[PDB]
Amino acid sequence: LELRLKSPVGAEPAVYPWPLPVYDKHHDAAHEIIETIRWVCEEIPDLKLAMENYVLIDYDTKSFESMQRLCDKYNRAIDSIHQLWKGTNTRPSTGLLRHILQQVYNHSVTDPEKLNNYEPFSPEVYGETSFDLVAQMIDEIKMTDDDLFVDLGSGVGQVVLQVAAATNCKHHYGVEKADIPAKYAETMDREFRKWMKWYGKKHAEYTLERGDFLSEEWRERIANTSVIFVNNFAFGPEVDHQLKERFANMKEGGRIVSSKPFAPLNFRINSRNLSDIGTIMRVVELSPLKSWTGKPVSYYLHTIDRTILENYFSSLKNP
Ligand SMILES: CCC#CCN(c1ccc2nccc(N)c2c1)c1c(Cl)cccc1Cl
Ligand SMILES: N[C@@H]1CCCN(c2ncnc3[nH]ccc23)C1
Repeated sequence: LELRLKSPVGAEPAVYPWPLPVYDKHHDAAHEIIETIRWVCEEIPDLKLAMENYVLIDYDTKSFESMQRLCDKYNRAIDSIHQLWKGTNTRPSTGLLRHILQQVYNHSVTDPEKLNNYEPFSPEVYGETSFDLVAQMIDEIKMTDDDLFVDLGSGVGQVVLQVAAATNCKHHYGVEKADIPAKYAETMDREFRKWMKWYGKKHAEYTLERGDFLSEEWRERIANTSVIFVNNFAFGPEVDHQLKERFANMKEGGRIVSSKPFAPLNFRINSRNLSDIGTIMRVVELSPLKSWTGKPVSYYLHTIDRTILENYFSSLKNP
């Protein structure tokens, strides 16, 4: 007893067991199946044409026969389109990417209680605000093939997967210290590569790794990173202090995007604060409210700029 969805690009079929997995009180694999079919139809106009109308209206998610009929109608339409194409790698749209990431999470994080994450930043609620704010961040910072992206404390790797599907950075890295999210990130990685191949979608290279970003090995890695992403909301003074010492080795123009600023927004260099991180970085608050109708949220963009410090010394020598 199972349900199969044929890939629109001829990759291995998606196989679901019956009874279908339940994700939460209002979300299950049956809705995921329906939404996957709809996304493929939206993406492939010939498929929308070949498939029968009623199929996506008259369905019973609690009936094996009804769900099998729905999958069969989609599969037959896939076969017709493959026959049509017989007779003579793009990035996912934002909408498709939102669906893919949720689907990857649902097939990977089967026991969300294990994460022990009760914050708004939890992987469990990533789709609510984080996905949209990360999409806004990607459009604002505009990375190229010369960039290296690193998420410090990457959880199950959701930000890394989103950024790798959307940008052309040379490489995307996620580093996570905790055992449970790092173990789940290994499944997220496998499921993401599998689903992206199933849809026929391209993504940049990425690595999700277990590790401590405060280790000796990570000092040079942070120094050589052009874009750092970090959810530093819950960081204590020691981790915060140590991380600022790591940032102090980054190159000019290096960027840090975070949930809390590492330096005051109104930093004013003087003789008493020459040791503060504010002397070598610009800091701006980015708010989608400044066609956003979501939560009134913000993130912080830091840009390594040692001319702040240089101008202070040249101003002393040039009164
Ligand atoms: C950890 C997963 C994530 C994310 C997106 N994100 C933010 C920032 C503030 C928020 N406030 C409230 C609720 C949220 N979901 C918020 C998400 C973020 C960005 Cl864009 C840049 C740098 C750091 C962060 Cl953490
Ligand atoms: N889940 C973890 C909570 C704390 C932040 N975090 C980290 N990940 C990887 N290296 C780290 N060194 C210090 C903190 C840290 C992720």
